[PDB]
Amino acid sequence: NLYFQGSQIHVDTMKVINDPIHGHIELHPLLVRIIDTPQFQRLRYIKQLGGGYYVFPGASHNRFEHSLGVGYLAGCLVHALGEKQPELQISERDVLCVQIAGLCHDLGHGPFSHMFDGRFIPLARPEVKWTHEQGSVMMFEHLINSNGIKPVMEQYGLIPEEDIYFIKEQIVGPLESLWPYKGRPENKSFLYEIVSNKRNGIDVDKWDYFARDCHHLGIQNNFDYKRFIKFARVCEVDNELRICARDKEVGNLYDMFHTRNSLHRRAYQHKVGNIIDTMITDAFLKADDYIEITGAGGKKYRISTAIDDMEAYTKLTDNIFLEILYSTDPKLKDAREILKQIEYRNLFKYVGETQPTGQIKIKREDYESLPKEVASAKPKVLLDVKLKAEDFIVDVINMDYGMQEKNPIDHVSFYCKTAPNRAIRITKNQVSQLLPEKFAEQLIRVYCKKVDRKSLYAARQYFVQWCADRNFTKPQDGDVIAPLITPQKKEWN
Amino acid sequence: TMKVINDPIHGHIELHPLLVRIIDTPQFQRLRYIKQLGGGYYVFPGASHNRFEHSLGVGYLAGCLVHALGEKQPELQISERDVLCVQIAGLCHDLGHGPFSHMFDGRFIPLARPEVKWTHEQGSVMMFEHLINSNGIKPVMEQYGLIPEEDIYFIKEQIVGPLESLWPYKGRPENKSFLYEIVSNKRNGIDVDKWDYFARDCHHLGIQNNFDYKRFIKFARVCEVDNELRICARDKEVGNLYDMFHTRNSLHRRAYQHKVGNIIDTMITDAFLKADDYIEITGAGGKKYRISTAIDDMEAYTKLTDNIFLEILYSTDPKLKDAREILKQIEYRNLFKYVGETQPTGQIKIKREDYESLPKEVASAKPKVLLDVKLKAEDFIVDVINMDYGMQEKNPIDHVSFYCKTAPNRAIRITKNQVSQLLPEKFAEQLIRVYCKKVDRKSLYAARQYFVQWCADRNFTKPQDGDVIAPLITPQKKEWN
Amino acid sequence: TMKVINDPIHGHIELHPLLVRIIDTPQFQRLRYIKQLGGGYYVFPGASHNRFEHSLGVGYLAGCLVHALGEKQPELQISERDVLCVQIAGLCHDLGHGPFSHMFDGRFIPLARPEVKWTHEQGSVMMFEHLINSNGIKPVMEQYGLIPEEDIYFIKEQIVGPLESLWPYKGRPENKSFLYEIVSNKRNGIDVDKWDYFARDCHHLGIQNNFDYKRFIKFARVCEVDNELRICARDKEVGNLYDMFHTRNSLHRRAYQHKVGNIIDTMITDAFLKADDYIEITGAGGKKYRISTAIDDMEAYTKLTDNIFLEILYSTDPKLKDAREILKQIEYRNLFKYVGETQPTGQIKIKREDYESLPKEVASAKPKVLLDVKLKAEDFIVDVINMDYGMQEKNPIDHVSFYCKTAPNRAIRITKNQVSQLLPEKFAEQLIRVYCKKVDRKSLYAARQYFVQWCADRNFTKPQDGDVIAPLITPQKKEWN
Amino acid sequence: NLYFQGSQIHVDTMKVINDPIHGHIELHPLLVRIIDTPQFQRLRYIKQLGGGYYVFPGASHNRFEHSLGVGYLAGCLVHALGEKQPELQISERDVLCVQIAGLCHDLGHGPFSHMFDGRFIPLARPEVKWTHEQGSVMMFEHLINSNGIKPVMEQYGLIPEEDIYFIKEQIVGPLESLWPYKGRPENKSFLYEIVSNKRNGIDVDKWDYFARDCHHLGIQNNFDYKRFIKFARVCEVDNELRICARDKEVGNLYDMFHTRNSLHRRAYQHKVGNIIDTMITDAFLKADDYIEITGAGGKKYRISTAIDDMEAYTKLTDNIFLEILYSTDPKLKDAREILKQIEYRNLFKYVGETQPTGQIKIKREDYESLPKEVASAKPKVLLDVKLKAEDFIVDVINMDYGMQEKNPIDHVSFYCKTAPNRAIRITKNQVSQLLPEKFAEQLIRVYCKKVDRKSLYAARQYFVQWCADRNFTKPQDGDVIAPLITPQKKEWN
Ligand SMILES: Nc1ncnc2c1ncn2[C@H]1C[C@H](O)[C@@H](COP(=O)(O)OP(=O)(O)OP(=O)(O)O)O1
Ligand SMILES: Nc1ncnc2c1ncn2[C@H]1C[C@H](O)[C@@H](COP(=O)(O)OP(=O)(O)OP(=O)(O)O)O1
Ligand SMILES: Nc1ncnc2c1ncn2[C@H]1C[C@H](O)[C@@H](COP(=O)(O)OP(=O)(O)OP(=O)(O)O)O1
Ligand SMILES: [Mg+2]
Ligand SMILES: [Mg+2]
Ligand SMILES: [Mg+2]
Ligand SMILES: [Mg+2]
Repeated sequence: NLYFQGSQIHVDTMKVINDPIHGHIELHPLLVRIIDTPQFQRLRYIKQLGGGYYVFPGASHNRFEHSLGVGYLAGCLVHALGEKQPELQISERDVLCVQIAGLCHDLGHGPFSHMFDGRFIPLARPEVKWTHEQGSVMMFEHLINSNGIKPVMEQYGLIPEEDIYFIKEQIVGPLESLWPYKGRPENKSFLYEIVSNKRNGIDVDKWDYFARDCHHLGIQNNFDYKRFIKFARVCEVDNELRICARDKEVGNLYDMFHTRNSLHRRAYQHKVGNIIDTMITDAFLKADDYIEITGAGGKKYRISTAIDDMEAYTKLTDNIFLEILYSTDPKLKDAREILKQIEYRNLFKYVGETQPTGQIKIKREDYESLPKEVASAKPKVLLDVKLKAEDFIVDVINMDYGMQEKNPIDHVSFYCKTAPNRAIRITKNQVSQLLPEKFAEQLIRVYCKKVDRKSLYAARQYFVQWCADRNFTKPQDGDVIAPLITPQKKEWN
Repeated sequence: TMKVINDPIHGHIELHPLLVRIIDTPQFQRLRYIKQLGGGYYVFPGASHNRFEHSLGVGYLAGCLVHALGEKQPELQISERDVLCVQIAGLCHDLGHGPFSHMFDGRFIPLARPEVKWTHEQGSVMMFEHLINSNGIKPVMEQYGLIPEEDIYFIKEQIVGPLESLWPYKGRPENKSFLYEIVSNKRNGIDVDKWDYFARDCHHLGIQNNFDYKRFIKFARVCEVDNELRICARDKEVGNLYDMFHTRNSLHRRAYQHKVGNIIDTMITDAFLKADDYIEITGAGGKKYRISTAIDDMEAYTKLTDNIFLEILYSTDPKLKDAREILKQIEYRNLFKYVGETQPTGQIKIKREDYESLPKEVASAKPKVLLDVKLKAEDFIVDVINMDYGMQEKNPIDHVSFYCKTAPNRAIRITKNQVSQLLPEKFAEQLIRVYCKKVDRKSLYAARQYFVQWCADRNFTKPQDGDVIAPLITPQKKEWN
Repeated sequence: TMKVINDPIHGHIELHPLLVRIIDTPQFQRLRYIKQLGGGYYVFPGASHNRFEHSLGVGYLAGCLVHALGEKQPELQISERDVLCVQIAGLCHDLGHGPFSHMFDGRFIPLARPEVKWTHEQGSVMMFEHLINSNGIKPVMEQYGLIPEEDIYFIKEQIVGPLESLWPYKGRPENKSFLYEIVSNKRNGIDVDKWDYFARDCHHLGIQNNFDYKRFIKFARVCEVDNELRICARDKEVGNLYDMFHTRNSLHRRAYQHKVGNIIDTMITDAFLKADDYIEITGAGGKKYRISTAIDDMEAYTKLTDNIFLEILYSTDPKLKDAREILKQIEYRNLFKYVGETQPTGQIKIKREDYESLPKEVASAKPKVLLDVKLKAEDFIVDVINMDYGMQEKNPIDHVSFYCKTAPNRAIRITKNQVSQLLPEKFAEQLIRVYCKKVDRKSLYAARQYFVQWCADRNFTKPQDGDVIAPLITPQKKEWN
Repeated sequence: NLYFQGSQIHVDTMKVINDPIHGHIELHPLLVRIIDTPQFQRLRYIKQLGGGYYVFPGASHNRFEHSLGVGYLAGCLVHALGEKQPELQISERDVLCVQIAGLCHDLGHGPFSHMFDGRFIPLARPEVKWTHEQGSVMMFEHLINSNGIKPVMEQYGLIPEEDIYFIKEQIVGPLESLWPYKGRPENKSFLYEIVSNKRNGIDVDKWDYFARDCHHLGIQNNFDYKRFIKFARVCEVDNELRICARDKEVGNLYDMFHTRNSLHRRAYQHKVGNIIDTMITDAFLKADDYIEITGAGGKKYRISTAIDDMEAYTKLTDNIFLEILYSTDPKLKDAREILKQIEYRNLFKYVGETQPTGQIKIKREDYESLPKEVASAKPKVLLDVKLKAEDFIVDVINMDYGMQEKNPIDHVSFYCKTAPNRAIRITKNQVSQLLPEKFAEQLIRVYCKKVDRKSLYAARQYFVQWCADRNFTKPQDGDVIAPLITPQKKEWN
């Protein structure tokens, strides 16, 4: 009922939501429509850090609130770039598409997040190749079709067929195969670098989880994403318009990856968190034949097959842990008993950690053979117990800066104060001599399923002997846990 | 051996092995599956926190306070036994919470089983008893200098208050009265439970906490008050105590009684009610229980957590279709519609006995407006919320003792007029929210007319948006104009 | 070119080159040498912050609010010119502060020059004029689309209010009335200045802020109110606004009116008074000014900052010995002694005209106690503190307009009884603190007897520690018992 | 007036002070007595980060509140060690002595902190060797004697002559020269590791400034000192009782030094902060002949000589900046004009940064010769201006992990869960391959005093040419600031 320039003013109030990390954030009605579906709300029932909650009691947070944050930050970054550089022709349509990709990037996660596609599926169904990102595309497709989203998209200026395609590409990368994308052309290449940056890993997904995980874990975040946004520009690089950082911000970018690595070290790869994820996975494996999840057309699926039907998968969340824990079916007794050991805190025992020494890398193909090697070690120590291959767990962890052996900063372009449209490269030696010499490494953790004092003492001897035999690094506590073993290796002394 | 645990609120805290033994049981770990703020998570997306981590915090703060008092006043004879007993009471105070915490004993049980009188605190005593007996805790307690019979009793008293109908406690004598004021302070509500939840809820909600519990600890002393040794606050800290209760009230206002959070709790409760005949939970000796009867068997109750929401949501049983359909409406965000809020005006108080009659009153209002729809009693929800400073109409600060710089062993009282004229005139009030289950535009417009008419008829306060939502109704009331 | 600056409160903020030009002048940089909380730093060791960084924050928030309003409501026709003018007013609002901020115009100038009527805000207009003229700012303003004559006028109005004795402003018309509500809101005190200092003072003091300014910005709209376009808050945010003023009051209570902070400000003021005849500050055309007369010459005033404290402390001039000796007593922590606090009881208000007569009243009390010492009027300090919600006896929320979800262009009013019965009954009060300059044990004991007797005689409130400090006095008053 | 076991209870209320970093902290009356003196209160008038405030507007904090924090943390650490290990025989006397050393460690700082002994004194008085720590001992001596502290110390169980000596040793290191300390014996060696740890730099001083500087700067701290305290033990190492960290905390210790280095990089060595410190120092140098500060017995001192008299030095604080800025004396016109240029933000212009390339290290002896080298470069670029040696500033910054080329973690001892009284060593390769290869480096910043556009363009050419000539690293913006220079160096391409 008010008018301006002779035309009625239309007042379209967006929803506001209060997030502890980002504060009050506004959700466009199209985003709200996507959010308020069973496919999205599902993420309220999947813990971000999976078994991490059982080590860090503040880590109760779920994928839901992280996804809101990623959607929010994706819009923040696209907006800022467009405000500073109208010549990029960023449209509100582009903004919404990037926000939706941000919201939906995690739709394909399963129970306990990385445990599911990182540990359980590879063991339960070795023949398949599954990733949560592939799952996200499929779940996104299912969300769109089950909830009549396409007309709503059209109502807000989106072109569903192109834009749905574009959203999927942002999530999973090129869907085929030159310019490998179809959703947007090379002059909007920078749009693909926002949600999941496949080129250097600098994206808003990291920015949300650094801040959010830190807030819940009780560890302080030292990366400043807002500063980065302020100094970001888009410049021509090899015929694409790409996001570039201010040159003198290079030190902060090295620190960003250092932070990521510290979070993995301190929290995500915590030795006990990992063994809990291992134990939950074992329980799921023993339950997989007996739990039924109804999918499309009444068809029955298992925990390991629900990934083949998005209707079943919608109902596959951290709830499966409690379904198992609370079950009475005698067929679920073995699975149930593993979860009960978690509750009593009768966990597999951590024996130690070591690393390879040369340019030596342990191949994934050989992971399964490692417990046998440990059990075959011949420690010159008088022991009350003999241990078998099946008593040992050997967990191999690849730690890197996101691009295996490569330095991600070699794949970042920068600009200088005096010529802000000119993209440049900065090499490691131009920055600092105190930076990492290498960008990838492997940690090897060993655990024992026999938890009594005698078995644990024995396990430590087998383990350190195995490290000696393989020319691995001397465990930090080697001289204390295995004083009779460590002298034999003079490379260690 | 003791353990260190990293909590985002309190940082690195040490757990004595006896506490660890209590924590690592099914009865305690259960609290990982019950959200602190229940349906609040569906309004505040940061409120994913569970009772588990809150209970750790309460146990920690209880030890902090008891330790501090003991270090400053060795004459109190606080033993490590006393410290452990207070820590255990802190840990176990919430053991009796059910699915979605306050929703369960606040909304569901009163409706599902009107004949019983159930509180989570009573549940906590029973669950604590079950924890002790099922996990062989008594020998471990003995190993660390506790006297199980006395101390178990003491712990229970700390949780629920005097266990019988003069010094009414048996676990500890009057010279250690201050020990009963730590976990759940029945006299004035100043306790470590509040201190943890202010800080923790604020951290997750995205609202900032303004109360400083550490300051309070620093200024706390124990003084003689009528043959008891009681905790006293420094006199000039009285303003901070009034602010503490103000903070509690702001948290209820902003978050815990959020109009949408409450309607979600209402809807979940409706779903539980429609599921209650059909869900089975196996308890002791294979006996079957229902959601509403699991409170009678701690073995069944152990398996009753927020999981019940998802069991219902994921069910295929046709008998659960109605329950399931309510939860699906939550997911689609098809919620009951908020109509408005009002309060009583005089010294008028709405009695609990009359709550059930209110939707009928609203439906029976006769608004002089032409409407396309007629609404019935069953279309309206009327939610009555008692807001107070924890002791109904009473000022909790009248039940606090203080000490002065010049005579730190002498307990004194401070009255409201000795502090400030800007403090509340009264300490309790009622908020009345009205919602409509019919969500279409025409029903909602009608509901607003019935509501404002009802407010006029009852001499309630004029709704804030009254002139906008019901312009034809508000003129009739000249008390409003 | 614009600059980015990292502030601990607001993070990375952008400064338009015109703002940078204003900031990089002696008149602005001066604020780096004036502590926000004056003597508060001597009680709260984190309160080292200066007016400079607060002014940056206010400028930043002023732009944030104006931008947000403009983005949601293009029909307001907010220009980048308007934005810059509001930002500049935000930056420059505090230019007129003197040494130790509120101590200077609140304590020192009233005592050193009773004939004048000086406020820091008037000072800010004069210093702003001097900044513009001494640094050739007008051409730079023109370069960025400002119209200097009009806009300089507008900026001054934002700072100090209407410049003359119906729409009383000339810088902008009624359709941009909302622009005058941003920096210093004379109508209800809801402005960005408070928002910065709540957050900044809390960060430095070690007290937590509970008001959320960002939420407020999100819910703010501009609506027609009597031919003006004014800022309106969402109706259901009314509780947060009452909390905002409560927070302000708690900050005054806990920090800004701390009894020791105030006595330090008092002592510094005494030192300045004893130094005022002897310190020379060169102003325009080589003329000499004093601490008390530098307010008459902006060139001299530019060089008048907290540095004066150290000039006095480090001086060797025998004429400055008395001033210097007061500051040395601050360093040794030989401060005047706090005797107690009381308030008036009826609708009684102590008039400013009578403040100077109060120490004499205290000294003239006749306590029936045997004392070793007799005290004189000059031994007592009586500090009268007016605590209110910013508009003396008035409720600021009666001067706030709101909007409702269903009609967001329609301004409405909300009354106190529509909100809550737990809110303050009144909105202003007076605290009376009494101190003694004689610090020995016998004098302090005597001072307490005179004080409590005086409270009894005047029917003031019973001091909290009254029965402890003056057990022979308190029984006489049965209103107290 | 209350009694227990027949004896009157004495209630001794400590002062409580609210600090934004540590919260409410209790001050023993002896500490209060030390604090409330002109010598201590002086630290309220000296900014922690000196000229840093002119770049980071939150950095208004002074040495005073930092010193309170260090005193507090020193007591926290000593207390915790004593609570866990009564066998160490830590007395309340020991605790107070460590707290006092913590409070007083910074007493010798001058105007703008590190600017004074780092920049000004070396230039104003090259013949002397002055450090703030030496100053702290002298000021501490002066504080004790001027305020009658010794009797108060005795009253609280201290033995002044021994303990004053001990406090001084904690501050400055061994006062002479086997066990080189006299204040305490080898069995209390760990007490010397608390305030200023001369062996590996792990001390409470760092812990306070990380947290405090971060709070004021608007940068987030990622080191957790409370965690460290929880895991600290004292163990026998080579006949001393020394502080040891839990073995698995080694990663956190590497991160602690990384944090220190990031704070230097981001804040303390900020290129503009440093040039402001340089300009203030220049102003002090031009004022030094004309400012008089009265010391003991009425003797007159200068800014550069006040370090010889603690009575004069007591009155030498950041106030000297404003005395100069506000002066009217024509003799101070040159000094005053430099400070006025700071206020107008007419600063010397930053030209660029480079590093040495080989095992090459620039010696301190050659610092003064560097501007001349830059001016002597012969860039093949057509320029409107010729620049002289005196137009250039060359600032050489040594960045390291606190022990020059050494790895501080090689000087840390650890303990293991299974044998908590046994000290062990952990080597770099036992931890991670992603850690620094080197632990020290030099940054070279160049600035120009001529600020016009033409001089700055020229300065950039001279600078990059100089980098080429010396085989220094290619400046990050080299190709942008000096496109005609960078091609000549093929080591750069
Ligand atoms: N007073 C408050 N302070 C901080 N956050 C709040 C407050 N009240 C609610 N929130 C949170 C909860 C939500 O995440 C978000 C929005 O809540 P709110 O504004 O109450 O939305 P709503 O949908 O209930 O109101 P409406 O639909 O009437 O606008 O802010
Ligand atoms: N580097 C870290 N920084 C902060 N918190 C941590 C770190 N590592 C672990 N945590 C958290 C997780 C837990 O809540 C708590 C205890 O972890 P941790 O010290 O790893 O115990 P642990 O039981 O695995 O080791 P151990 O049994 O060998 O002492 O600290
Ligand atoms: N790495 C950092 N992280 C956080 N804050 C920083 C960092 N570096 C500098 N700051 C702060 C100091 C200032 O308040 C603000 C601007 O600093 P900076 O970006 O260094 O500007 P500058 O003026 O020195 O660089 P230039 O002129 O080359 O853009 O940011
Ligand atoms: Mg809503
Ligand atoms: Mg452990
Ligand atoms: Mg710059
Ligand atoms: Mg005091």
